[PDB]
Amino acid sequence: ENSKTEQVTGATGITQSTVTAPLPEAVSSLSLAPTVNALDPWVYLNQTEVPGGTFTVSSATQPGSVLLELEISPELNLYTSHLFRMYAGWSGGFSLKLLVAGNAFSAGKLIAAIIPPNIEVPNSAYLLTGFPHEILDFRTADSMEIIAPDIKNIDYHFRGDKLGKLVVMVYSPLRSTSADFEIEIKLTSAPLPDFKFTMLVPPIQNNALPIWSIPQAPPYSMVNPRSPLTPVVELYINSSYATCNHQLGRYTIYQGAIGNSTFNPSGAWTATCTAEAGSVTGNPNWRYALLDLPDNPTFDPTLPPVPRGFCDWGSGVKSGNKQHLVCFTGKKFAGGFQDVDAHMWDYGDNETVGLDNTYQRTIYISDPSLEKDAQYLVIPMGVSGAANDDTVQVAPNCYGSWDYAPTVAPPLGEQFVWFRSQLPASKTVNSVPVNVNALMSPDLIRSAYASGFPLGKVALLDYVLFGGSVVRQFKLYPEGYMTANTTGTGFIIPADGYFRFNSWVSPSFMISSVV
Amino acid sequence: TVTAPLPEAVSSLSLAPTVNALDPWVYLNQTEVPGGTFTVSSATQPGSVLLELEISPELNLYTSHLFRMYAGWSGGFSLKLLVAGNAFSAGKLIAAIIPPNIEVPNSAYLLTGFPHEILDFRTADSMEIIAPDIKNIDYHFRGDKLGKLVVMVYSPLRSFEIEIKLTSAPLPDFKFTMLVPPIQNNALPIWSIPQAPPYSMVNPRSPLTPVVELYINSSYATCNHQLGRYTIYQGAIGNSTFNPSGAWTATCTAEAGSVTGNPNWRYALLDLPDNPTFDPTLPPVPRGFCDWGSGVKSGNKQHLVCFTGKKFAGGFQDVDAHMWDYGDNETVGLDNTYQRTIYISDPSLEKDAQYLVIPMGVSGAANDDTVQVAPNCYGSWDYAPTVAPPLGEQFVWFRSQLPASKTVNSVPVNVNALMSPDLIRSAYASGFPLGKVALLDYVLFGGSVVRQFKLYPEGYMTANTTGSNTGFIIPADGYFRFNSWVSPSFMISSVVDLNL
Amino acid sequence: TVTAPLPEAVSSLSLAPTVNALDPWVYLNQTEVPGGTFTVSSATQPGSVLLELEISPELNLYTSHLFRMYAGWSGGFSLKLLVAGNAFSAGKLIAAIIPPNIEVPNSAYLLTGFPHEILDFRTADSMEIIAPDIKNIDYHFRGDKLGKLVVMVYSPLRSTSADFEIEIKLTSAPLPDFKFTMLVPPIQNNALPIWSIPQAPPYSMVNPRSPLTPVVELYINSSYATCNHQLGRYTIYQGAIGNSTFNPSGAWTATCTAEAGSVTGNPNWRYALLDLPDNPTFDPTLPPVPRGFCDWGSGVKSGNKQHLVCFTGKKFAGGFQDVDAHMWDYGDNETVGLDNTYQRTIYISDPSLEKDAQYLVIPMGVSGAANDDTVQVAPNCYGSWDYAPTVAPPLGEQFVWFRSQLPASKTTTTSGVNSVPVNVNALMSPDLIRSAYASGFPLGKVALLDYVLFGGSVVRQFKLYPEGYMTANTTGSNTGFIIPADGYFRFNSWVSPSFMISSVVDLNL
Amino acid sequence: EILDFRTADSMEIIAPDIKNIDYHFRGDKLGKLVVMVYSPLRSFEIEIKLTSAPLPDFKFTMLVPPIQNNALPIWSIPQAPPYSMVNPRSPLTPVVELYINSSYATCNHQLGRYTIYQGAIGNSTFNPS
Repeated sequence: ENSKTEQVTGATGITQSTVTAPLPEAVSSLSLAPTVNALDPWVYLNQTEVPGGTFTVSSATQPGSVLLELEISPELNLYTSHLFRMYAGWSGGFSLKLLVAGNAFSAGKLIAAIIPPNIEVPNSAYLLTGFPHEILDFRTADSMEIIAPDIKNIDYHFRGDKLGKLVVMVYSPLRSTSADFEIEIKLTSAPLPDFKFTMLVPPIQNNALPIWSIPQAPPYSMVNPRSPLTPVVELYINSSYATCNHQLGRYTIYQGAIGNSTFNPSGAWTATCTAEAGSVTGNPNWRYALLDLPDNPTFDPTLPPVPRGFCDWGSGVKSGNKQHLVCFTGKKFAGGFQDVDAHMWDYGDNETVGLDNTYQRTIYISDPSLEKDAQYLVIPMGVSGAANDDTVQVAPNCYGSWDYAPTVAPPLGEQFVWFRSQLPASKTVNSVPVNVNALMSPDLIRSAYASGFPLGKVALLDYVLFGGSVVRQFKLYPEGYMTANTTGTGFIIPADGYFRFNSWVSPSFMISSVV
Repeated sequence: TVTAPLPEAVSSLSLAPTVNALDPWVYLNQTEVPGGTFTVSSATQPGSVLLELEISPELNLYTSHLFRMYAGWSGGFSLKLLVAGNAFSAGKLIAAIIPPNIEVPNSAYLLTGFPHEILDFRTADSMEIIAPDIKNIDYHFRGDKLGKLVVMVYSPLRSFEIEIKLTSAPLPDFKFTMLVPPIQNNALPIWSIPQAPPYSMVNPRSPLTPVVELYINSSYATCNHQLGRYTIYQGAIGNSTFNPSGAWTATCTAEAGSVTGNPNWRYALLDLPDNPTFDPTLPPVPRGFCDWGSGVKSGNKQHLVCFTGKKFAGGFQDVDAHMWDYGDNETVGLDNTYQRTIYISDPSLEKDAQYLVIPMGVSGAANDDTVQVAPNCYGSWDYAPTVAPPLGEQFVWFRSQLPASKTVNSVPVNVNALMSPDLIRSAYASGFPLGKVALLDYVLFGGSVVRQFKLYPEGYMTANTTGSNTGFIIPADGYFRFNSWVSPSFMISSVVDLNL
Repeated sequence: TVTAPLPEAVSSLSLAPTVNALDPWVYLNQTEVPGGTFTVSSATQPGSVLLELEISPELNLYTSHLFRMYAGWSGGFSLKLLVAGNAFSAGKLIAAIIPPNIEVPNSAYLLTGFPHEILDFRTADSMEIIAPDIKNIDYHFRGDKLGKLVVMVYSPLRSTSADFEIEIKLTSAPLPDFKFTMLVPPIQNNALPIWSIPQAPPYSMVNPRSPLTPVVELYINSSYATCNHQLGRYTIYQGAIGNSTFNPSGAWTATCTAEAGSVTGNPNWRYALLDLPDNPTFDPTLPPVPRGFCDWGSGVKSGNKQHLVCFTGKKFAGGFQDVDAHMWDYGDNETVGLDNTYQRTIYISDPSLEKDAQYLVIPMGVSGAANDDTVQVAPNCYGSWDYAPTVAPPLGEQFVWFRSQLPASKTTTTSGVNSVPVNVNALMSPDLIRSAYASGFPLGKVALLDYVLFGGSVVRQFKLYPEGYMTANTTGSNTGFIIPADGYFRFNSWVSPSFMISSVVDLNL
Repeated sequence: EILDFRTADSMEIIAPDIKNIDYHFRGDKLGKLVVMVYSPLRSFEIEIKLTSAPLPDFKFTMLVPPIQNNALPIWSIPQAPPYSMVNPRSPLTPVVELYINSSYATCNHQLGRYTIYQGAIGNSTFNPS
C-alpha cells in the first residue's frame, strides 16, 4: 500500500494515485490443485474495463444508492474471462483501479468497500464503514488501486461458488457551482500475480462470453412474432405504453421463449377449433368454439390454455358491439379445409371477466352455420370496427396457474423500443389498417443464447444507421425487453440500421445518448 | 473421553484473510442454548427426535451476539445437558453428533453407531458432551451445511413431564474471521416484548371494540378465521391486514336480483380494489373485510348487520343499519362462504349503484358460537388454513364485546381473534428461531399471578389446561414478557385449571 | 495532524473482576461514529452546537454493538474528521472536551475555557482528535456521568462566489487502552448503532386521527408550521403522550352523561360531560378527555359556521338505541377556557338529551364551513395535565404527515345532518415507531430515513425525531405536496438534530 | 451456578465484591446475588438457606465508635408474655388470648397499627391508656 501526489498542469490543485489493500489477501497454497496453470505474464500487466464498471455521479445521486456492485471473479478482466472457459477452476485476487474524473472546484466523497461472500450489501454509506473500505475525495481523486482479495474457505474455486464483492457508493454528496457537473467513475481490472487457473478442460461452458458478437441483420430482416406475414418496417417508441402484457414475442436469456411464445411464430400462427353447442346471448351469429390443444390434451391447469403461438391481439373489455378480431376460417375435410373465407372472431363471451378479454381456450366466431363438434381452421389476419393500435397493443388478460409471461415495465425515465409492422386491411367481413408491435423478435435473442449474458447485467447496444452518421443506444435486458432513454403519440426509428454490442451495464445504468 | 467421543480438529485458518480472537471470558462461561429446551415423558413416541441443533455460533448467547459483526466462524462447543428428573424417572436419553450430509435415523439403536453420550433421567449432575465443528473447509460462511446434535430417548420412561435444557460455551479453538457491520437477517436469541397490555391491542375481527379479556374455551377445537391471521415468516396470511380499522369498511355494487325465496334480500357484489380482473388465485373478498360467522342455511333466523348507504359526490347518502349476509342462504358454495356475493335486506337498491358496507353487529338468533365459526373458504386462492391446538392445549383468544344497536335491532355478542397484529409487530422486528415456539409469561397483579402461553410461528397462542370450561376469562391488563424458546411439543409447567 | 486537547489517562483496570479484550481488528478500522454527522451552512449561526457526543462505547459501530453484552468499560477514542469541503469556503469550528460533571456552555466565549481545538474549513479534513475517557474511578459502570465532545460554530461559514454547504462526518476507533469489564446478557439499555425497520408501507399503518380511513398519502404543507395535536403523539422516551394511545381505533368511541341546560341563545345545543373511565375521581393532573378521543379543530367561536359530526344514541341494557348523526363541539361557543378547548364539557345539537342519560359518541365528520385547515389545528391544551407539547419543525424544514381522506356522510331528510369531505393529517403513526422502542435512539440523535418508491428509483429522505415527527428538507412553498403511501422506510443513519438533509423536496414540482 | 433441588450437598458460589472504587463506604451501590427457579417444580415446600464467610482478601478500613442506624442481624425479644402486653383497642382490659379467625380476611383498624419504619401509622399511639 502507498499514495503519490501529482500537481495538475496549471498548478490549481492536485491529483492523487493511491494503492490500498483494505483486507489482507490470503494466498492459497494450491496443495489440492491437480495442476497449477500459469497465465501469460502480459495478462497481469493489462488493465481492461470491467463489465458494468462505469457509473456517473450527478449532484442528484443519494449517498444511499449503490453505484457499482461487482463480484471478485475471472469475469472482471477480459482475458481472464476468455481464458477461464478453458479451465475447471481458479484462485486469486484482482487489482481493481477506480478511475475518477474529479476536479479541485467540486466537493464530495466516494466510499469503496470489500464485502465478504454470503453477506448482504447495505443501502447506506454509514453501514459501509463497518466493512474494509476506502474513502476518496472528488477534489483530488484520480486513480485508486484496490488490491481486492479472493475471499474463500476452499483451496480454489469451481463454478457456481458465492464470491466476495466490491461495492462503490457516494459517501458525501457531489457539489459544484455548475448544475451540469458530473463525476464520471470507471473501474478497470487485472489479475493479481498470485492468480492461477487449475485444470485444462474443453472450452464449452454455460458461463457467458465477455464480448457478444451480434449478426448485423437489420430489424426488417427479423420476424414480427405478433404479425408473422408482415415485415418489421420501423423500430418504434410511445411514452404511453408504460407496460407490456403480451404472451407472444416474449423471450428471456435464461428460459428461452416464455408465456405462449415460440421460435417459429410463422408456423404457429395457424390454429384449429372444435365448434361448441350454443352462442353468445343476444348475438345468435356468435357461435362458440374451443381452440384445440395438442400440447394440452387433458387440459392441465399448469400447461397453457391456448395453442402455442396463437394470436394475443386485444379488443378491449366488453366491446364486441364496437370491434372484433378477423380471421380466415374453413371447415375440416380430407387433406385440408373447405370454403375458407374471412370471419369475425373473439376471446370469451363478451360479458364475463373470466372469459371476455382473457387469453383462454373459448372463442366465438360470427358465422351462423358452425356444425356442432366439427373442426374449423383459424388463421387470425386483422381487426374490425373501432379497433386501433392501442386496442391491439393491450393483450387479453392472463389467468390461473399456467406459466404465463409476466407484465413488464421500463425503469423510470426509460421507454420500450418496439419492433413495429403495418398490417393491411382486407375488404368485401371488412378489416381496418392497424400497426402491430412486438416487445422483441426471436431473431435478435437467438444470437444472445449463443453468447449468454453475465448474471445481473444488461446489454448496452449501439444501433447503427447510415454506417454511423446516426447511432442510437438501447439497453437490451435479459428479461427480454429492449429500452431507450428519452426526453419529452409515437416516435419512429428506421429499421435498416444494425445492432452492435457496446458493453455490459447494470439495470440501474443511465444511457448517455438520449432519444 | 466419554465427554469427547469425537475430537475437535483445530483449523489452521490459513485461508482466513483476518482471524478474530474472542474475549477470553466467553470460553469460560456457559449460557443457555437459545431454543435448547424440550420436555420428555412416557407419552413421548418411540424413535422421535426430541432436539435437533446445528453446531453453530447460535448455540451460545455471547457467540450469537458476536457473530452478527462477523462474516464467518470456525470451532466447536462444549454443551451441558441439565435434566429436571427425580428418583422415579426410570429411563435413558442418547445425545449423538451427526456429520454433515448424513441422514438422522429414527432409532436409538442406530444412534449408538454415531459418536454419542448416554444419560439417565435420574442424574442430578449435568452431562458434558463436546459438540465438535465437523467441516472439510477452513472456516464457515452463513448458509453452509452443518453437523448436528440429535437428542433422542434411548430407554423409554416406563415407571410427570421432564424438562431438559442445554447450556453451552465455545471450545478454546473457536474463532471469528472477518469484521462486518452488525446487521443480519436471522432471529435475535432474546425477544424484547413492548410492555403493552392486551387491552391496548386492536381486535382484528372487531376493530372498533377494545380487547377486554383474554379468553379460553375447551369446545373451540379449531380456528378457521381469515382475519386475525399473522405468521412470523409469511406475514398476514389469510384475508388479514396490519391496519384492521382502515380495511374494515368496504363498497359493494348492487345487482338487479334478489334471493330466490325473498324479494327484500337484494344481491350485491363486493368491490375488489386489490383484484380488479377478479383472478381466482387472488382473494374473492376485499382485504380485511369482516369474516363473522352467520350459520349454514340460517337466513330466516339470523343475519349480519352493517351501516350502509349510497355512494354520492365525495360521501354517502342515508347511512343507517341493515341486515346482510354472504351468498344466497341455500347453495353450499355461496351460503356461509367467504366469497364476493352478498345480499342486503333493503329492497331499494338501484342496479349498478354503489353502497358503503361497514359491518357493525349481528341480529336475530346469532350467538358467540355462530360468530366464532367463520364462513368456509373455497377456490384456488391463498386462504389461511384451519388450525387446531396440540393435544392437551387450548387456544388463548383476544376477546372484545360488540354492543347492541336498536331502533334493524342487533344483539350484544363477543368477538374472538386468534392473534392481534399489535403483539406480533415486535416479533417481526426480532424474528423467531427456525422450528421454535416462544414461551411467554403473561404477568398479572404485579407478578402475584403469572400465566404461561406458547406463541407459535403459525400465528396463535396456546395454554396448557386441566378440566373443561365453555368460557374461562383472563384479565386483559397484564403484560407479556418473553420467557424462552421452546420446542413445539414442549409441555408448559403452569396449568390453567379451567374447573375453578 | 493528531490533537489531544486534554491528555488520556490510562487506567490499570486493577479493580475489574475480569478485563475483556476486544478483537485486535476493532482498534484498526475506523467506522463512522453512529450519530457523528452534521452540516454547516452560511445560515448556521455562530455559537450553535452542531454536535454533542458522550465519550462512551457508543462512539464506534463495533464497540456500541459489543457494549450490549458488557456491564462496564474504560478508555478513550481516536476520532477522525471527514470534511466534504470546497475551494471557496472560509470559517472555523471549535471542538471542546467537557469533563463529566460540568454543564455545556451556550456560547463560543465560555466554550474556549475548556480543553479545545479550533478547526478551519481549509485544513480540518482528516484531522485526528483524541476523545479522552475522563474519570476518577477504575472503570465506568452503566448510568455514570460521562465527558462530552462538543462541536460548535466558531467563525460562521462564508463563501467567495457560490453558496456551498459542508457535510462533516466523524469516524472513530477505540484507543489501544480501551477495554470492557463484565459479561452480561445482550439486553442492556444502550441503543443499537443500527436500527432495522420492518418494510411495512404507510398505507398498511393506522391513522391515529382518523382510525376508520386508510392512509392514502404522505403529505407536506408549508403553512402547517406547528403541531398542537393530542392524538398521534408518540415518543421513543415516553411511548404515547398527551391522550394518545397504541390502539387508536378502540379508543375512538366515547360516552357522555348528558348535562342539565343548553348553550346561551342556542337552546338546541345541549351540554354533556364526557365520561372518564381512566379519571373517575376527576383529578386535574390526569387527562380531562377520554384517551384516544377526537382532537379535530372546528374553529374559534365558530358554531354558527361549522361543527364536528358524530353518531350518537342513548345507552340501554341492549347497548345503544336509535343511533344516528348529530353536530357537536367542545365547551361553549363563547368562553375562551371552554370553547376550542380539549376538555370534558361538550355540547350536542340534539334537543332530546335527557338529564343524567348516557350517550354514545362516535366522531366521523365535520360540517358547514369546516375544511382541512380548521381540522389541522387541534382544540387548546388547558390546565396541569401531561398534554403533548406544541411542536415545530426546525427553520428550513417541514413536517411530513400521514394523510387519509374522510368521506362525506349525506342525508336527504330536511334539517338532517350533513358532512363536508375533508382530509385528516396525523403527525406520526404508532405502527412506524413500533420497532424504535426495541432498538432505542442514541442520546440526542435523529434518524435519517430513506423512503423508497418505484423499486429504488426515487428515494425521499426524512428525519424522524425521537419526539415523534418526520421532517423533510424542502424548496419553494406549497399547500398540497403529495408523496405516495406505497413506498417503505429504510434506516439510513443517525444524524445530529441540526443536520441538513441533502436530498431536497422540490415542493412546487 | 445451577443447582438441583434433590442435591443433599451445599453449593459453594463465590460472591465477589464488584467495585470501581478502592473500598466501600455505607450507602454505595452494590452487586447482588439473585436466586431464581431455573427449572420449575413439576412433580411439599422446599426451604432454602444460605451460609457465608468472607473471602481471605476481605478488609475493614477505619475504626469508628460501634453505633449504627442499620438493623441488628439478631433480635433479642424481652421474655414478656402476651397477657402482660396492653391491648391498644381496649387498654383497661388485659390481653387474655392470642386469637385466630378464618373469616377475618382484613384489618381496617386505625388503632393498634405500628409499622417498623414509620412508627404508629393510623390514629395509633404508644400509650393507649
